[PDB]
Amino acid sequence: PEYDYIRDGNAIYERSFAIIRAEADLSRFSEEEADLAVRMVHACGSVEATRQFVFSPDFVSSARAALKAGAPILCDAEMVAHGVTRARLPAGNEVICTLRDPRTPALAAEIGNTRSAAALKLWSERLAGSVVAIGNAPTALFFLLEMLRDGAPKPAAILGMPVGFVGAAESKDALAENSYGVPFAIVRGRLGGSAMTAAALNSLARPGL
Amino acid sequence: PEYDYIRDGNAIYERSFAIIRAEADLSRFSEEEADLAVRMVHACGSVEATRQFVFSPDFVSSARAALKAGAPILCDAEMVAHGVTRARLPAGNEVICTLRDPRTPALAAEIGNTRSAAALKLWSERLAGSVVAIGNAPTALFFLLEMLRDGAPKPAAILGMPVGFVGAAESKDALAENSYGVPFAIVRGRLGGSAMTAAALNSLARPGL
Ligand SMILES: C/C1=C2/N[C@@](C)([C@@H]3N=C(/C(C)=C4N=C(/C=C5N=C1[C@@](C)(CC(=O)O)[C@@H]\5CCC(=O)O)C(C)(C)[C@H]\4CCC(=O)O)[C@](C)(CCC(=O)O)[C@H]3CC(=O)O)[C@@](C)(CC(=O)O)[C@@H]2CCC(=O)O
Ligand SMILES: C/C1=C2/N[C@@](C)([C@@H]3N=C(/C(C)=C4N=C(/C=C5N=C1[C@@](C)(CC(=O)O)[C@@H]\5CCC(=O)O)C(C)(C)[C@H]\4CCC(=O)O)[C@](C)(CCC(=O)O)[C@H]3CC(=O)O)[C@@](C)(CC(=O)O)[C@@H]2CCC(=O)O
Repeated sequence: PEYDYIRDGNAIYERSFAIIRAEADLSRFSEEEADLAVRMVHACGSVEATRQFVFSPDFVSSARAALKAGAPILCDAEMVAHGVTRARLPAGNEVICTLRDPRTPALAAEIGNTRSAAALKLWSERLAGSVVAIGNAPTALFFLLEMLRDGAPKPAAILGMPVGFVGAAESKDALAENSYGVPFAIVRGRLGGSAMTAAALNSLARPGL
Repeated sequence: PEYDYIRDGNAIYERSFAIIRAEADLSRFSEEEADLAVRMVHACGSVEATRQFVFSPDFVSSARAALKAGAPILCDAEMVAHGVTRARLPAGNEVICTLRDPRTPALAAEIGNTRSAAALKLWSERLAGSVVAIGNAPTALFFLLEMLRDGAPKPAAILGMPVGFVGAAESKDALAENSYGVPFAIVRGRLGGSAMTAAALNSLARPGL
């Protein structure tokens, strides 16, 4: 056979974002949130995810604000962390994920949680005005919420986009319910994911393409 | 507030796979393919993806066959590669991805393709009975198909699960149309993804949990 497919990524990129814009309904989204929406949709191939996207009044502004002023991303997974295209970061923003950190399994044990959650303890001195990215683990999100309630230092924003069938749904609305003084963004419901999260990060740290 | 969420991953894992089995329709799937289906669904939070899953008669058998006999996974992305839980691999199967390889951008240039595709050239001496994993890039899939047509050495199987709005759809059915003598597995349509792919890999390299 003779394959007549496109071999130019930017071309691909151009017609990809194009097809999407042409299909996803992005009306209620802020000219800036939209960007977020479309790559998110891009990364997942689902034009409907948009249905669940939810950004606190100033989420984009304040995170894009911070991700621009240097603020570190704190990924709950590594898929997410490896979805962030360094080449697109405003100011070499750190993509941190202590999931596979040597002391997380033990923090999980003594405190009684999950690696993804205990991991947040290693975040202890990096919450300060940062952009949290949890696109894989709701316990992490719930744990992050307790910290805050118990006198913790509010991050710059909170990407509550973990994906799941157990706990993700609640963790996320809980973020929305009482986010202890910080903006958020979540994909309410079961949907979420490293791709969408990273995609969202990618959108934030640099609009368009 | 007082959060009453579950902090035990295996518990989470137990009720996650449980909720799914309880919701996804897995009838036409092979008792073994099913496993694949459910984690895939797990990784994405979409019970419907199953609708698009498609495995060539012997895909599972021959890849699980190979992934068991040592056969290397050749990831087209790094998200996918970082979704493979080493802890679950049959025999330390290599998770290879030459996307971020120093010579790919140049292979893309001289031959006129995309990194993800030219990258496959670095696969040249690893196609031999291997399990290809393309959960991010259809040009890679199309390119892989040309190689085969032009006298290339058939991989052990082919995970045609790239996700996309341009080319992914065709690349995938093309895999199905003429896969040059090798089994496949694709998520027909736009859906696919590193998670689902990796999830699928994870399922293959070790059933259940
Ligand atoms: C960043 C990125 C890249 N994608 C590449 C691989 C690019 N993708 C592709 C595709 C078809 C695609 N991509 C995707 C997603 C993401 N892709 C992304 C993400 C994070 C974008 C977002 O949503 O924010 C998202 C996955 C979120 C995460 O996993 O967390 C889709 C799955 C949606 C897919 C679909 C396109 C379509 O068919 O419409 C390309 C065009 C080729 C494959 C093919 O044609 O089949 C490739 C570049 C090249 O090879 O020249 C990459 C190296 C591109 C670049 O040069 O800028 C860059 C990583 C740079 C680096 O290593 O730092
Ligand atoms: C492998 C894996 C892990 N997931 C962990 C992080 C585990 N997940 C979780 C979740 C809530 C989840 N997970 C997911 C997916 C995958 N998860 C996977 C994948 C690849 C499974 C598959 O589909 O094949 C898939 C993502 C495919 C890819 O990205 O390519 C979902 C997104 C579906 C999510 C949903 C669960 C639910 O709510 O129903 C756990 C339970 C905690 C977070 C929370 O409760 O909020 C965590 C372990 C722990 O902390 O004890 C991990 C370390 C688990 C382990 O110990 O075995 C292991 C990686 C080991 C390693 O580092 O090698």
